[PDB]
Amino acid sequence: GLVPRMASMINIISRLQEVFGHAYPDLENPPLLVTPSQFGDYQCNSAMGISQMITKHLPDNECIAGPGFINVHLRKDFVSEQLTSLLVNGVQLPALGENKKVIVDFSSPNIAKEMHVGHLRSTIIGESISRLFEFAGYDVLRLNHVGDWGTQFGMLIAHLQDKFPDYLTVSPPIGDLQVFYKESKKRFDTEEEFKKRAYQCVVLLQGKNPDITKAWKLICDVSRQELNKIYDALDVSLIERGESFYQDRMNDIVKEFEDRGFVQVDDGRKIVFVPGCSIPLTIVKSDGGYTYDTSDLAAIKQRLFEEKADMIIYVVDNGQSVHFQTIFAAAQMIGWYDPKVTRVFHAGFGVVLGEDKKKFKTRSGETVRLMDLLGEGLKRSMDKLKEKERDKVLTAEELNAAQTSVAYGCIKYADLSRNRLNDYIFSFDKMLDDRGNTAAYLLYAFTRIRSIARLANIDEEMLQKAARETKILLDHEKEWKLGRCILRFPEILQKILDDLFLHTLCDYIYELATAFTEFYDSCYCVEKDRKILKVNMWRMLLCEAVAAVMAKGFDILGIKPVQRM
Repeated sequence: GLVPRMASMINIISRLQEVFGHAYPDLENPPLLVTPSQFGDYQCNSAMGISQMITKHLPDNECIAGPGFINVHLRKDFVSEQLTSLLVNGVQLPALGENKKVIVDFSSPNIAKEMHVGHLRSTIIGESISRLFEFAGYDVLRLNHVGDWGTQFGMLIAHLQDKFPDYLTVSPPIGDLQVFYKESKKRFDTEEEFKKRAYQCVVLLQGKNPDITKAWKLICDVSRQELNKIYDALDVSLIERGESFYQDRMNDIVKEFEDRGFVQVDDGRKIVFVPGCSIPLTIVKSDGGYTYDTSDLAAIKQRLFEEKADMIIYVVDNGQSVHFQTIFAAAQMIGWYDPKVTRVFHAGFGVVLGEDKKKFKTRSGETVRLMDLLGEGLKRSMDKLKEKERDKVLTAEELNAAQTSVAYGCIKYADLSRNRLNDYIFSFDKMLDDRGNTAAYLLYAFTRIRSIARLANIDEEMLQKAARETKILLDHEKEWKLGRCILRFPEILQKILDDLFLHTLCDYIYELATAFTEFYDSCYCVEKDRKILKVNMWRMLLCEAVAAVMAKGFDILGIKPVQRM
């Protein structure tokens, strides 16, 4: 019968913002600046604000210099209890006022076209943002807006009809879709009569023609197949919803702009100018055919009205910033959404680079095939393990557990740890390094923090009992630093909800890992006879709660921490 008012953490900054919130009277909205103090534990800075436009109104709560800094020290009664509440109840954020729906649109690869590294950024940023929003209690619809209705399907469907003539009955052992697309593209660039066929195959395909459609499905089935491998590997779940899903919807989209008089004719192109935007939406071109603008219009309508989303997040490359801004402007123009009522956001991200700070390419400058890139990430992860753990760690503990946890772990972390807007240097070396701010490090770091109570005959059940019984003592400085850090988690995950900048959680997890090594350096794991005299339970419990939070952090970034390495 649980109630909103909690067995879940407390965003301390949110609290202090309430405390000073009531603090002087009669104004319009004043600053409520509460920040961590790297001094005290937090500082307040409204002393610089409201001048112009002596905290005597300071109320009482159970949690409670220079130019205008109100250095704030947290009550140690309050902080210790919490760390316990985190252990008694596990790591959990306050849930919401509601179960608002959040749609994250990401990855969105084009079928028969090669999955490229920019898609990879997207999958990575997209998976993590969803998990943040999920862990924050939102209803998260992960949609994969797959490219599956382009003109390129024409040459493909025509080619399939040829090569596997009995495709409707049995067939087809298409095998590799890229080899196929490649063969089709050439017959298309050579055979003039085939080229004519291809275009008719799209006309027939848009025309909801029976036999042709099935031939399309089959081709989409070979790539749906090929992608699942990439999505398996990267641990990403996606409700598929490609550009075909809006075929019938796109028709009522052009009518709708027409009837409210937003469409204009030029070269037979139906186009929509949206005041303020530098470019126009082209919704139907001269040759009666639809464009991205048309499907993007239909989709955002489908997400806002049918899906009834409370927030839409487009994780798309920074190059399409003007494109989606204009789609977003159109949508307000026609009254599909009030932007004060519904968040429609473009989580944009920079382009991937090589180490030469030039665009990220290959051997000759070709397309980097993700499936190879992952494969390399795994090998190097393997080759890195052969010194010398291959035998120290066992069958499955290694076969994947450390290998995949590190490969896939680093790829995601090397991206996410940087501000997504900036361009991104892809460095196997730099990311796999065992030192400093990497996953190789933090995954290993996590092992140690759990190599403590394991190497002390302290089972989980005791710790479980110990949590609700032991009072977690917090008097040394270094345990105080570590403790105030641990409880910063909610104020971190809260900010990312507002601005989607995951590089801050990464900072925190590094800031927490390091804040831990300051604690084991030193507060004594167990006291020994110069045999064992005493079991520091609170210092054992301190290693948990660090590892708890570090573990939830890992999970949001979409990193799978392993137990041994």
